[PDB]
Amino acid sequence: KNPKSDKFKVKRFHHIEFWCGDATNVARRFSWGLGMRFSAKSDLSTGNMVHASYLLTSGDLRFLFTAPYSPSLSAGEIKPTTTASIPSFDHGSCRSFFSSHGLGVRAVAIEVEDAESAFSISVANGAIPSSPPIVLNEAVTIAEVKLYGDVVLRYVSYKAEFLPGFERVEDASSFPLDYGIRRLDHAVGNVPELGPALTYVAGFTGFHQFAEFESGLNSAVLASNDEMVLLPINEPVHGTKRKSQIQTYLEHNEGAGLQHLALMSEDIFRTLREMRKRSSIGGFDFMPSPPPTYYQNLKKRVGDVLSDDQIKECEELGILVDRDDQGTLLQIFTKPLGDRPTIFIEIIQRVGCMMYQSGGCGGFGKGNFSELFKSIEEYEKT
Amino acid sequence: KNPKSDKFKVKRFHHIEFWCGDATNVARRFSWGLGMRFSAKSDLSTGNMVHASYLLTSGDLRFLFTAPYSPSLSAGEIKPTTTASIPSFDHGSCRSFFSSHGLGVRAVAIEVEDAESAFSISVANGAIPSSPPIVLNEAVTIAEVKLYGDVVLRYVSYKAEFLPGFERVEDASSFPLDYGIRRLDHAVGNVPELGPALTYVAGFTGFHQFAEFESGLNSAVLASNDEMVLLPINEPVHGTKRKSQIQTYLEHNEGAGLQHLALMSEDIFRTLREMRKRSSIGGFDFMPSPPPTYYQNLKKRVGDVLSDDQIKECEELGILVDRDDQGTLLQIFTKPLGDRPTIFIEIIQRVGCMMYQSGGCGGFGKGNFSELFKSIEEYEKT
Ligand SMILES: Cn1c(=O)n(-c2ccccc2)c(=O)c2cc(C(=O)C3=C(O)CCCC3=O)ccc21
Ligand SMILES: Cn1c(=O)n(-c2ccccc2)c(=O)c2cc(C(=O)C3=C(O)CCCC3=O)ccc21
Ligand SMILES: [Co+2]
Ligand SMILES: [Co+2]
Repeated sequence: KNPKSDKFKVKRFHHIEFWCGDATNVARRFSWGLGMRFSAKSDLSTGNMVHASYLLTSGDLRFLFTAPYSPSLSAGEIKPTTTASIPSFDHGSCRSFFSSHGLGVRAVAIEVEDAESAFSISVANGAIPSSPPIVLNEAVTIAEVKLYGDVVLRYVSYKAEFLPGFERVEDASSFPLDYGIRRLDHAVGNVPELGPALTYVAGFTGFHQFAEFESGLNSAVLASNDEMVLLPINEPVHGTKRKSQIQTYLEHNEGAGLQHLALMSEDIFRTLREMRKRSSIGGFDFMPSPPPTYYQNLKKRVGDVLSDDQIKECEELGILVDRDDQGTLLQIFTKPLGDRPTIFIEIIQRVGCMMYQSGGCGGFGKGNFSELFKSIEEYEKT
Repeated sequence: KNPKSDKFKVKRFHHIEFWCGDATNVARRFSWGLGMRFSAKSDLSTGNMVHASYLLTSGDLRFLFTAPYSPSLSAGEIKPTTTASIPSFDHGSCRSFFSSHGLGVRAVAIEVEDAESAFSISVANGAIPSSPPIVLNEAVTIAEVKLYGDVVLRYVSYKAEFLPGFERVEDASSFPLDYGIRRLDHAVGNVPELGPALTYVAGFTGFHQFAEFESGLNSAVLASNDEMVLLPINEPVHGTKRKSQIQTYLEHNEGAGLQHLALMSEDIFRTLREMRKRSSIGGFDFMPSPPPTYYQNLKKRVGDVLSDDQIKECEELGILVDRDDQGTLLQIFTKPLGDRPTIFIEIIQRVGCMMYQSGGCGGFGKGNFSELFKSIEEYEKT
């Protein structure tokens, strides 16, 4: 069931913004680890005396990395005279965010038809305002409302080059890395209480619940009209044998925040080969692979979707496979991206649901909790 | 002239500690960019609820990267019951340092015979105490005094495995990168006033002035008895045609601090080839190369030390060459390591002064200021 109840016209995920202590080092690490190209900058060299912001791109995926300069560089400025290219930025907010949460996502940005209208309608429907609509160079409008914790939902709308005041990165400094990642599939929040979080976000967006089919969590997925903007949310389940990963997140993050970003690959086997080659030379690490019993049991579940060779390719890369009633999901999870056991990345590829591919084809892999446990127990038996 | 006036027995540079917002991302970037191996850790996985610390090594060079966790993880602790492996660490100090200065060196650590004695003698001779001597697992003693700005001089002494409480990094997560860097040659501070800075540091160490032969700076070099611990200091020269790079540093750093680390390579040509291959894929960028007039003029100055081919290798890597009356210096400078125009790295290799090689052989390249300007002007002519 999809009532298509969006209260304003939503297009696609636009970008994800990380708030960092040093944007340069995080961006260079992410670029190498994920195969993303440096494509735009806003920093001292572009006249921005407030913040350093570096944009990485892979296909349609946009990762922005921002850190504050010394406030003394911009002490003479006022908001009317700011040199910040993202006028919602605040030194105190950014330092407080990073000192409280460590490295993490500050903004989940979606493109809309009219960011001023989206902001107005959202706030009229219960959204907590974060930054009012601001028109940049009469070309782009940005506005922000609170999503959960200190994460904001950022609306961006264009009249007709990432943002004004950003400069394209010289091709010498712009190496064309590409490991196959193409777009953001979903962005997942961890909260202490799922019910109130869903009521709040569904309240001001009109996003609807995307239906699913002792893991430590309850979850639900909010979706836009065409189900291309997907915002799952988790809460912990307490009193379990193994401590809930959601609760550990909430403790180390100092509360609610963004838990994982799922990045769609046009060839998850190539992406994982390339990322795994770089794990120990500056890139990202992956969770430990499931036991071979998991891939032995892969035949009876998806033996009609993947050949035995393609199943062999999954086992040597540690890829997980799940299936709903409409499609098949290939997925794998990185270890946490930074010092704290908080944010991580998921790499995914979806098989099926062609009409273009419909959003969420194959689900989100919730079945892989049970299959993992079953495999683990029956691998010990063997 | 070397009066050998050290007030306590100093051995060698031991390590450099960076205070970071996220130690993981900075360390992974530096590892790939410089060819340093992950060799030790102290973090949540080792029981440290206070800070994450990751050690990179290349030869005898030791880079430590540290960032604070949420203070809430260790709220029950007191200094007697701390789980921090570096007991001088302070959450508030670290967040204040990083919010004030951005990514940079907090500690220049030297090995001494007796860190408690070095601390006592230093403070008795005017050193401002930072962290008193603390004996770790009855095996290592660390103490800290102020050096300049918020940078500390850290004394470490061993009775007879980096520090207690650190664990060796599993060889799977430990890729044996090596681009030829072997040790720290010198560590350079920027201050507003050179005179008082030298008087202070020479006052409590007994280090002596290491003699040199409109660049925007005045400088001097303090040295230990065998001139293997080398601590240059710069001050700006104001009212110049081009703004002093020292003054720009002081402005963007919010005051005095560590300006550059010079890393000795056992083969600067291999090091630069390897680092330059990685500049645009996560590594470090280098300052723009001198014009070919510079390398044309290289024959008449060092044509007796380097062949024409080895001079050719210098021009294609952008390496600078200088000479004193005892040896020859090969050097090159990176662009700043992080967001701010503050800290950078120098790669060096020294030729001559064999007896082992004596410290500072060839000087520090101060002659390369004039040679660069001369080359620049006479390249425009050609
Ligand atoms: C098997 N499995 C898993 O093991 N971990 C895991 C990772 C690192 C450390 C420990 C556990 C996951 O996080 C994980 C996450 C998902 C997931 O993406 C997801 C959604 O997107 C939204 C609906 C709720 C949901 O479940 C699926 C399977 C997962
Ligand atoms: C030619 N040259 C240079 O161009 N820069 C530069 C770098 C980036 C941006 C602009 C200028 C330098 O920093 C630089 C530094 C040194 C140096 O190391 C040094 C010492 O170690 C101690 C004594 C004082 C001193 O000079 C030598 C030559 C240098
Ligand atoms: Co997911
Ligand atoms: Co130097």
